[PDB]
Amino acid sequence: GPSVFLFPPKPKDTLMISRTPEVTCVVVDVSQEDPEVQFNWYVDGVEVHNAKTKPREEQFNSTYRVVSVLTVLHQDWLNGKEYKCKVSNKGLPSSIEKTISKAKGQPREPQVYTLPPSQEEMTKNQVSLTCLVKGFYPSDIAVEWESNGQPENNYKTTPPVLDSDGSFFLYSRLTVDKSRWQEGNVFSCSVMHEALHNHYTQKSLSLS
Repeated sequence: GPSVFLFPPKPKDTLMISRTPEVTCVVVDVSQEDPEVQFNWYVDGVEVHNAKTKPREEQFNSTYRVVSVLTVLHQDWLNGKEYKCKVSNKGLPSSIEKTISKAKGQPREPQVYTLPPSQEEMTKNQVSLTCLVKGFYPSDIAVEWESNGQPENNYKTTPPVLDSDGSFFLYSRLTVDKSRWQEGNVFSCSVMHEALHNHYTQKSLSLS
């Protein structure tokens, strides 16, 4: 039969009040002849009705795909409430249910360190600025870079990695022209996480 997948919101969306965290329920392998797909949502057991459901969409393997999107309350997601998507077809009683929630467990605050380029990289045209982020729980987290009050784009961040003590760590690498680093520019690694004061902290880095 069909398959259902339930996806959490983005960490950044849950941590900033101004953004719109959403839980997404995706049904694949729907058949043309299947009666209209229906979605019931529950939040900690209670049915709710603000979900937006998109009309079904043909995939190339001759199946259909259906998505229902539930806007969630930041506080609720962070409080560890359980979102349940229940999926069925208009007429038949059979249904499929899926449940998701934030990771359970004592949250830990991330320590954020900045590392300048290795002296050995200094001979190249571009250098790597490193941001180590360690000791955090849960793994849901967001890392960004900026400079001169404007976002930097040329960075990549590793996935969270599980440490011995059950916390997570990761690295972020911002690549910049040597000429920009030694002119004395300040670069900032920004980290967003539920255990940080105001869900936010920032650590800066320039040539010493």
